[PDB]
Amino acid sequence: IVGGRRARPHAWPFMVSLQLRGGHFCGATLIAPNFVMSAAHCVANVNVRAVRVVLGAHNLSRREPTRQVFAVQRIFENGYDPVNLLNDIVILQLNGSATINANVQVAQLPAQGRRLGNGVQCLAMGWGLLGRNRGIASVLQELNVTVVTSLCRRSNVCTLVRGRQAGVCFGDSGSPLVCNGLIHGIASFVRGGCASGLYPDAFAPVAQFVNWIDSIIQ
Ligand SMILES: COC(=O)C1=C(C)N(c2cccc(C(F)(F)F)c2)c2n[nH]c(=O)n2[C@@H]1c1ccc(C#N)cc1CC[N+](C)(C)C
Ligand SMILES: *[C@@H]1O[C@H](CO[C@@H]2O[C@@H](C)[C@@H](O)[C@@H](O)[C@@H]2O)[C@@H](O)[C@H](O)[C@H]1NC(C)=O
Ligand SMILES: *[C@@H]1O[C@H](CO)[C@@H](O)[C@H](O)[C@H]1NC(C)=O
Repeated sequence: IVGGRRARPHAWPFMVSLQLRGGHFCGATLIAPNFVMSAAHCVANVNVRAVRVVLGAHNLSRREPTRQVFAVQRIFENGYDPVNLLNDIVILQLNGSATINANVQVAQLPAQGRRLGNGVQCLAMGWGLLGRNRGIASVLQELNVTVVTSLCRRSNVCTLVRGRQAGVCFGDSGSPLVCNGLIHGIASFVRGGCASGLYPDAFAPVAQFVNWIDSIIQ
């Protein structure tokens, strides 16, 4: 996240860090005790047997006793199309069930088909690149963004910060976009580099996939 701020510790207890040997590579969202959802582009070229699903985290540089770590048992996809950048969603079934508590909670999802209007205020978040060549964040970042339909396809939810350069970046892939208390997006792609101040950030539109999500988480 470029131009955001540190989240309050454990403000977003559905927020997940996907990790490989020495560290974070993508975000995800806890959507049931034994399932997370992320971006398909996060895992397309990675050995899922090596992925660690880290719940309850805040500062990735510290040992945090709040964390719970799972492996991935199974992946469910929904027509990921990397050429057209469509259907950028994956569900990862965990090898066990999270212990739900103050620091680890299941996200709330929208109803199937619910679109967001121009001007909806959301929060993006993640442990991705901070901009100004600062690398991956240690402390979870959040960012106020606004939904836009301009320079966006109907197959995405897009967002833009106005009046300054700010937005999601590498390593924010797969992270939730929270709008009116519900997870409406999964970070998918940027144009113009991160935080261009021109192109909106694009998210997989969670509302388009809710019946599919529900069918899996049961
Ligand atoms: C494997 O791909 C990737 O890791 C791509 C990534 C990481 N990012 C990207 C960059 C900054 C922030 C974010 C974030 F928004 F998710 F946080 C994502 C990206 N931006 N643009 C782009 O093409 N990509 C990548 C990409 C992202 C999403 C989809 C989908 N659907 C497909 C591709 C590949 C597209 N082709 C290059 C094959 C045309
Ligand atoms: C910045 O964002 C703050 C948090 O946003 C609200 O809560 C999150 C979880 C989402 O549900 C989001 O849709 C909500 O708007 C707001 O408290 C604050 O007012 C925002 N400030 C501005 C100027 O956008
Ligand atoms: C799931 O995987 C984690 C991480 O490897 C491990 O610590 C845990 O024991 C596993 N749980 C079950 C129920 O197999």
